[PDB]
Order: sequence, then C-alpha cells, then structure tokens
Amino acid sequence: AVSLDRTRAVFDGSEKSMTLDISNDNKQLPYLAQAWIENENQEKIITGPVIATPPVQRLEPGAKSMVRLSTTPDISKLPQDRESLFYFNLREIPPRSEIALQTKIKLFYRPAAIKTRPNEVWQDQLILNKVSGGYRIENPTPYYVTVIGLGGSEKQAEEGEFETVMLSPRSEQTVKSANYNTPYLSYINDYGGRPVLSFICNGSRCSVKK
Repeated sequence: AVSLDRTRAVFDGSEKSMTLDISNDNKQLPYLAQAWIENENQEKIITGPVIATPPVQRLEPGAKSMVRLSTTPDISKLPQDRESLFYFNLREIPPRSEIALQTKIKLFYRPAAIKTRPNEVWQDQLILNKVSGGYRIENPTPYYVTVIGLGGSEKQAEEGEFETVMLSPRSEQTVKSANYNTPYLSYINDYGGRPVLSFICNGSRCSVKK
C-alpha cells in the first residue's frame, strides 16, 4: 500500500537535504509509514550522518506525503572522492486490524567533488577483462555501479539469467559467464532506468563503444 517515487536515490552533497515522496495506494485503510536509514552493512543508524524525518507518520487512505533526508555535520568525515552507501527503509504498519511489507532502496551519498552533469554517463568507463570462467568487470569510477545483465546481444543482456552485482567505487569483481564476441552490459542508472552498453574487445580487454 505504501510506495515510493523511485527505486534508488542520490543525495547530492552540495545539498543540505532532499525529499522523497511517498503514497498510500490503499483507498480505504490508513497506514503508518516508518522510515529509517541504514549504513552500508545495513545496520540501522539513528544519530547520523544521514537521518530520515519524520521517523513515523500516518497516511490517510489515498494520501501523498513525504520523508525528508538530511545530513548532520559529521557528513564531512565521509570520503570526498567517492560515494558512500546508505539504504533508505520504509515500513507500512496496518491499523489495529483484529507480512506488512517494507521497501529498501540504495541511497548513494555523492560528495560535491564528484557531482556530474545531468545525463553524462560514467558507466561507459567500465572495463571488461576476459578471464577463464567469464569476466572481470573493473570500475575505476568514484561511483557504485549496479550491473543487472550481461550477454552477446542487447536482448540476451536484458533477458538472460543474472545475479546482480554492485561494484563499489574503484573496485572490481569477477563473474561466471560464457564468452561473447561483442559483450553487451545492462546496468541501473541514477534515475533507476536500465540501459545497455555495447563493448568492443581487443584481445581480452573490452571497453565501451565510443
């Protein structure tokens, strides 16, 4: 019943806070909406460096509210040349009645030093190294990157079976996979869209098509 305007959020470090819209899709019953932040190991944190306000609210049937995300000053202590990962959580509690689902989204703190132009695509810096078993995927960027498909074609990338892998900033991860002549890679962007990247290889090192 209680849902969210997006599948992931990017807190731009220039801002002091942002806001997420929430909705009660039930048009008969009211829900309470609990909201909280967790850190990158998914342990709840209530003192900062990011907080969600209000911790709880009531939504009348059909209602559209909001949750405010803000930073304490110890936000300054996070590294300023890479994203840090948080998760935003939202739980609906049904009335006295007489499962209760919970949404979880990745919340990327993005320091002002690595802010981006709207639409510009850092994901095109991902590099693929053929290894035995499949591929090593390298992320030299300061951003987390979330890979959802891999394949010989665009369709096989979007529709094939694939265990999602979030590559940390300036990191790398190895992935079982068949060998493809031209690799296509599916990823999730800031807006939650899921585009694809075409790759061309030169022996064992594939790079995004330019």
